[PDB]
Amino acid sequence: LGLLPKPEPKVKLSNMMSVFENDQNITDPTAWEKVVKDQVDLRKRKHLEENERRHEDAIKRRKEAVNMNVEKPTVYHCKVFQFKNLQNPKIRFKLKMNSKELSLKGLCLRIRDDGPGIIIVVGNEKSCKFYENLVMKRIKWNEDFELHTNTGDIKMDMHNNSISKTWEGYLQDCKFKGWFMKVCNDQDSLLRTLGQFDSEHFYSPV
RNA sequence: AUCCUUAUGCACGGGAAAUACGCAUAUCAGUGAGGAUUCGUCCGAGAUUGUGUUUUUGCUGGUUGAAAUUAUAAA
RNA sequence: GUUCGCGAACUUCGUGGACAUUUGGUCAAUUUGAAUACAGAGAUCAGCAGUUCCCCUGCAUAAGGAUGAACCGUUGUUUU
Repeated sequence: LGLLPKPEPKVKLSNMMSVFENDQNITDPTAWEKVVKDQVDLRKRKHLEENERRHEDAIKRRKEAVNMNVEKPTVYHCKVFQFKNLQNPKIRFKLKMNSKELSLKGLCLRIRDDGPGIIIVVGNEKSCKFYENLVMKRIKWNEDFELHTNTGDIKMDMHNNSISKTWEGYLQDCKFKGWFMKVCNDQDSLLRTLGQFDSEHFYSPV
C-alpha cells in the first residue's frame, strides 16, 4: 500500500548462476560477477558500517552518561590494607591508576618511603573487591625490582616485604574526597594525616 | 584501556526444517507440568483443551501462449 | 412359424437343438415465445525474501570476571 522503496533479489556467488531478474547474467559474465560480488561486499560493508556506527554512538553516549551520573551514594564499602614496604614504582603506579579508574575514594599513606604503610580504599563494592584482588593476587609485594636513578640503577631484593588486608567494612560516610597517596617522615604525622578525615583508627600498629 | 563468560538485542555469513509453526477473555501447572528407575531413586517444565494455517505466506523474473495489435496529414 | 445340423427323392418330406423383453444412453450455456452454440475457458520454467531452529562472525547493552601499563601526587649586590 506504499511502494516507498523496492525489494530486489539478494544474489550471492551461489545464486549468481540462477538469478535472471537483473540483466547481463550470461551476456557479460565478468560484469555480472562484479555486480554480484560487489553487491555481496556492500552487504558485508553495510553490516560492518552499521557496527562501526553503533560503536561510535555508544562511545558518544558513554562519555556524556558518566558525566550525567552524579548519583547520591547510599553506602560505601571500604578496605584498609597494610604493607611492610613499597620501594617498587610498579606497585605504586598500580595503586594510582587503578584507583583513578575505579572512582575509588581513599588513599595510600606510609612512613619513610621504604617503611611500612597503609592503604584505605573506599567505594562501590565491586570496585573494592577488584582493588583487593589487585593488591593480593595480581601484585607480588615479595618481588625483586629495580630503582632507576641518576647515580645508578639500584636492585632491591625484598623477600621480607609482605601485604595484609586489615579491614573490609562499611563506612557510615566516606570522608575521602579522592585518592590521596602520601608519604610521611614520622608516625605522628601519619596519624594526623589520617585524622584529617576525622578517622585515625584505620591504622594498626604491630 | 586489553582479553574472555553468560544472556539477550541487531545484523553479516553458513546451514537444517516447515508433519511445522502459531494464537487463545480457556482449564491446570516449580505451593510440581510431564517424565525417567538399576526401585534405593533420578530428571525437572510444560501439559490439557480449543483452534488458524500447515504438498506452504509475501513478492519478483522469464518463456510463452492468449492471437499477442502500430500515431496525423498537406500537396 | 424362424434359423443351424443330419437321412431320402436349390426344392420338398423324416428329424436333433436354439428362439422373451425393456430401465438403467437427456450435453450444459445463451437467444426463445426451436435456433445458436458444441463440452465450457491461464500454462509451464525459475529467483528472492519471509517463518522456525541451529552454528559461526562483528557490534550493542546488561551483568560478571581476568589482565596490563613509569612515578611521586593533593588537603650592603647573582635563585624571589
